[PDB]
Amino acid sequence: GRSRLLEDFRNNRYPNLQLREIAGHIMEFSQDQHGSRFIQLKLERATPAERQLVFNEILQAAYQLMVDVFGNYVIQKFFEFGSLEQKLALAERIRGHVLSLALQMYGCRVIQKALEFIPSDQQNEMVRELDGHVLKCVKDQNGNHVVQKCIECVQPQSLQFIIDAFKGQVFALSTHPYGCRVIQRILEHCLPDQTLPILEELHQHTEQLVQDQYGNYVIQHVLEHGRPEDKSKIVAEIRGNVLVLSQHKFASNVVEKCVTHASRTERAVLIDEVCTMNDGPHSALYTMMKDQYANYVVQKMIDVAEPGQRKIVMHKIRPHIATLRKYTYGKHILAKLEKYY
RNA sequence: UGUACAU
Repeated sequence: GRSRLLEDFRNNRYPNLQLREIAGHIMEFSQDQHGSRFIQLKLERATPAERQLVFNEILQAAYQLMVDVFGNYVIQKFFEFGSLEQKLALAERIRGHVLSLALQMYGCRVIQKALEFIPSDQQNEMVRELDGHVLKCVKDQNGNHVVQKCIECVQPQSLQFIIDAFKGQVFALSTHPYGCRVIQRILEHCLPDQTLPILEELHQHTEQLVQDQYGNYVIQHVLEHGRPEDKSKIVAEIRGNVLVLSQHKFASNVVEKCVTHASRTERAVLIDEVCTMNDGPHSALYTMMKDQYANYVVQKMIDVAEPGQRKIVMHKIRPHIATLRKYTYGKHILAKLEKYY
């Protein structure tokens, strides 16, 4: 049901098509793959009057265009380049529909863009609509990116309804594919009194989390961007378990970020842990230097260890070379010790 | 030689 105008334009029949030569058709073009691209382009170089021409027609049809696979890009354009009046006018069209848009495949894309370009007042009005549906949104493949975007953009003081919805759902959520992403945002952007309760739960479950395909990513975040005190609780939980955890697909990564991001003393106490303590009938370092994952840990110890501790490790390894040569994951550990002596 | 985000 494409107008002859759209058809002809979609078939190279208007190399000089001007913005004003499509008035009456602004929706039609917005829902087309080429039409939508055309509009967006001419819109950058557009005059104030031209841009109003187009706004008149997209405002009229705003919600439809928001949940459209092409229309949404046209709308996002106005949040970026439109005037303050055009932005507030679009955000007003959204009022009432924040949640259904956030769960919508294309709608969430608009929300994310609106959140990034409307004034705090309108941001705060928009976010309020999510209260009551915080976990529905987070566990959703679209919503989760809105929530993520809320945390990045809105005053933290406005996001307490979220922190309150995470109470008792920190672990369950850090083991969620989307949940874990949102936990990271919160840790990055939220206020001290908000991150406290999150970190409380995080610590109570550090053991389970470090071995979880998503959880482990959250612990790594804390070891990379977190407060020293928090780091130490994590490493206090890795300390002693260094051998077992380094042989794990997921947790082996945590152990590297402990070796890497702990204090100078803690770092030295973790490296010594594998050099001393032994494994059943074999030595710890021995087991690790040939394991498919743990071998990476070893190399990461060789790195962050100050020359003193690094000589003892090189020395501790030197005897097992021939065994190392026989195992495939011992190759890159060999590479390192070979460059040494 | 080893793990996660959508038009």
